[PDB]
Amino acid sequence: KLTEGVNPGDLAPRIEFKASFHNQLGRYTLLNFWAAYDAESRARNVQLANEVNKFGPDKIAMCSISMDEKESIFTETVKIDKLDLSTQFHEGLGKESELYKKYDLRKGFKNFLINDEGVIIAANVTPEKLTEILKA
Ligand SMILES: [Cl-]
Repeated sequence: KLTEGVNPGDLAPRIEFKASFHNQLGRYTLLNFWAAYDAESRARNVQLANEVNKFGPDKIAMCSISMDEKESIFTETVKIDKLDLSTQFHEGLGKESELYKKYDLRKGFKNFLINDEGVIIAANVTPEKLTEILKA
């Protein structure tokens, strides 16, 4: 019935490097990929993180993964952007990581709304659409 992939209805590829997507609390995960070198992904990251702050930890968890190779670039950027450090993660291998290939990030930085069963229910959600989805 299910298949691993990056399309809605697929099982999101597991992130090893980490608290699971699956849970028994009905909690959803906003998985977001960005990098300081991609201006657009960086601005979407700030807007999404501030939207998630409108909801409780029980409803949604944000998992933002930076694909910048340098840890100092990730640290400085997250500090400048004033984002909740509990939701900001760093994949040090960047383009060379298995994650980058698994989420087809060569096609561009993307986000995924994953349900409590680890299934992608939405892709490239806007802050506005994320709120409309979480309130229904
Ligand atoms: Cl996972």
